[PDB]
This record gives sequence, C-alpha cells and structure tokens, in this order.
Amino acid sequence: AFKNDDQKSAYALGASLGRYMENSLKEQEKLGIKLDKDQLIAGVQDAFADKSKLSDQEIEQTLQAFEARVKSSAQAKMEKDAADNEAKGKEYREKFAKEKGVKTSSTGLVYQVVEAGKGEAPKDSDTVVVNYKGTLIDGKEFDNSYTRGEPLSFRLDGVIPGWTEGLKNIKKGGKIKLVIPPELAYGKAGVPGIPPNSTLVFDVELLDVKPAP
Amino acid sequence: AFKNDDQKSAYALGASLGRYMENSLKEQEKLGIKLDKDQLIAGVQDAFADKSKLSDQEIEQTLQAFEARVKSSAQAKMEKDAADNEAKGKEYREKFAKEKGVKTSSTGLVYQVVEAGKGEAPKDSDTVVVNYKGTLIDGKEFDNSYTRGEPLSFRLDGVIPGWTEGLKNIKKGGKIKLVIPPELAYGKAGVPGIPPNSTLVFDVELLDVKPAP
Ligand SMILES: [Cs+]
Ligand SMILES: [Cs+]
Repeated sequence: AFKNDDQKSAYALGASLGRYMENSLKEQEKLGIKLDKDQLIAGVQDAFADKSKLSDQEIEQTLQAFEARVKSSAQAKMEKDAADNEAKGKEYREKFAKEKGVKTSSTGLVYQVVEAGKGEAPKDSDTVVVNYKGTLIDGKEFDNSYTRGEPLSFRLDGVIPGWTEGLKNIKKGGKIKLVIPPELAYGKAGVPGIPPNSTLVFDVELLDVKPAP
Repeated sequence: AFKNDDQKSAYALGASLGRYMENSLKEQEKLGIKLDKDQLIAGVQDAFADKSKLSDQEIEQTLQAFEARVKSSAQAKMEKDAADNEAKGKEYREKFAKEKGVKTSSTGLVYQVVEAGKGEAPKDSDTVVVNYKGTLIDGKEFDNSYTRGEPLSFRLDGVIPGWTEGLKNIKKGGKIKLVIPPELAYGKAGVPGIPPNSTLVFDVELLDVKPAP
C-alpha cells in the first residue's frame, strides 16, 4: 500500500521508530515503569506538527528527570523483588527441610546428603572437582556443569559460603543437594543472572579433592 | 495537561522523537528528498500497535535503500544547483563585463582595476599580503579578511587561479575587483562553504609583495 518510494521510506522510517519505542517501553516496564502510551504518540504528533505542549527546554529537563526516575524505579523494583524472592525462598527452604534426610545447619543451609562418599572431605584451602546443576526455586537453571561440557575445579574458599559449607558435609565421591539462602549466596543485591535475594538449589557431586599446590 | 509523571514523561519522550524526525526531514529536504509526512506517522502508529505493514526485515532493507537514495539524491541536487549557479553566474559576469573599466581575460576572469598600485606586481612564487572581501553573486559573504581581524598573507601559486591571475593585474598598493567563474575557482564540485559551480566576487587590496624566502 505504498504507491511510491517517498511513501514507503517514510513509513519504514516511522515503523522503525515505532518499534524502537515499543522496545524501550518493554525495557522500562521491567524496571517498574509503565508510560502512558497515548501520550507518547501525542508527543510525537504534536511536535511534528509544531504544537508540542512542552518547550524544547522542558522536554530536555523532563527526559533528564526520567533518567533519574528510571535508576530510582529500578532500585525500588530490586527491593520489591528481593522481598518476594525471600518470601518464596523461605517457604521452599521450609518445605524441603521437612523431607527425608534433610538437615538445616545453624547458618541456615538446608542440605541433603545423597551419597556419603568414601574419600575425605575437602577443607577450605582444597581444590575440589565437581559436577553440578543449579537452579532457582522456580526450577529454572543458571548453571549446569554437566552441559558446560565439563566439570569445574576451584579452590573451595573462593566460592560462596553456602557452598563451601555444603561441600564439607560430604567426602570425595559424594553427592549432596544444597538449598542455599541468599545471605549464604549472592545477597539482596545478587549478581548478573541471579535475581536479588534468591535461594539457590544445587545438586552437587564431588569428584575429587586436591590440596592447594 | 499532564496529570502525572507517567503522562508527562511519555509525552516528553514522544515530543523529542517527533522533533528528531522533523529535523531529519529538513535535512533530507536539503538533499532534494521530501517524505510523505502522514506515512511517517502511520508507520510509527502501526508498529507501535503491532500492525506494521512492513516486516522488520523489510523496514531494514528499505532504510538501507533510503540511505542509498539519499547519497544519490544529493548527487543529483548538487548537479542541478551546479547548473543553476552557472546560469546565474554567467548572467552576472556578463552584466559586470559591460561596466566601466571592466575587462574579461581570455580565461574568462572578469576584472576591474580600481587603483593601479605603485609598487611592482606579484609573480607566482611571491608571497602577497592582502585585504579582501569575497561574496557569492547573491551578495552573501563567505570571507572578509577585514572582519577576520587581520589581512592574509600567502604564496600566490597556492590559491585558485582566478585569483592568482587577478592579482597579477595590479601592483603593490593596488585595488581590484575580481569576478571569477567556477572553473577558475572551486569547480562544479565546490568546497565546504562554497556551493557547486559558483562564481565568486572579490574586492581585493594588495598591501605587499615579498619574494619566496
Ligand atoms: Cs528432616
Ligand atoms: Cs567594459
């Protein structure tokens, strides 16, 4: 429905801008910001027609303020999600602790030894080799050793405490399920890939234990 | 007429995009491209509403093609303006040549010695010091020595020929008006600040003549 290039290009140009906006909004939505969509289009129209209800200076100071509002809204979201994640997490940890063979350490680690292991147990300065699979309590995975095409080996005092504590509950050749509260893991802050305050679930197999070189 | 930040920011966002487009169009217009304005808005609306009549791939290949069309349209404009500028220029040169004291060199330089000068006349390897004022035939200035807060000094074989030829028609202390056709100047191409095929008009005063060091 374009009769010429002038029309097609113009439309393509608009379309690409319309998609640009649509995608920016979705980005904003994930930070807890929902912009009035009709106003957004009304701004485009008004300005294009030289009838913006905001002055160029206003537009510019408002966008600057919006930037601040985004950083700030993200912060608030982070904290909201942090509260929800620990609420869910606490409930999950509490159900799991009621299952067979499950123990809760004074630190709050919930663990289940599945195979005792016959070697010895690692200590803080030891390098461990492990197979593992980790997920969030909704069951979605963030790490799989397995799929990575290989197991991992690392010194034990480097990793998060929930883990270092957990792997000390078994010996070489052992298997253990760890349910780690956020404070033994990535905290309320969290890290890229792990949401704020999340409880982590790991199946771990300890393949080997080596002393610090 | 915003009842809250959600509305104001959204509008500001649109407005800034609407201005962005408006200004891009004006840029395109100077390259000889006039986009259908209703289609531009229709693209923004359709895509925003998830009903673009173009696929994302189409949008992208069309914009790429538009880029080519811009480079190409600019070229065509340049040549059109080149033809108009020489048409105007030829007429101006022809009127001026009919005035008192005006001569046309075999090269097409049109010149008018206003004060003969009493020194000697520069030669190609000489450094000249000059006052000058240059404009296009519509009378708009691109250079003023005068206003620059100073006169200029340069070797004479470096500058455009129309000039080097012209300043040889007077001696130190002389004054001359030069009307230079494009081929003795910046050509059909032209240079930043000088439109394609423009005839240049200079009032020049030769303050000094020095030999190449
Ligand atoms: Cs138990
Ligand atoms: Cs004449």
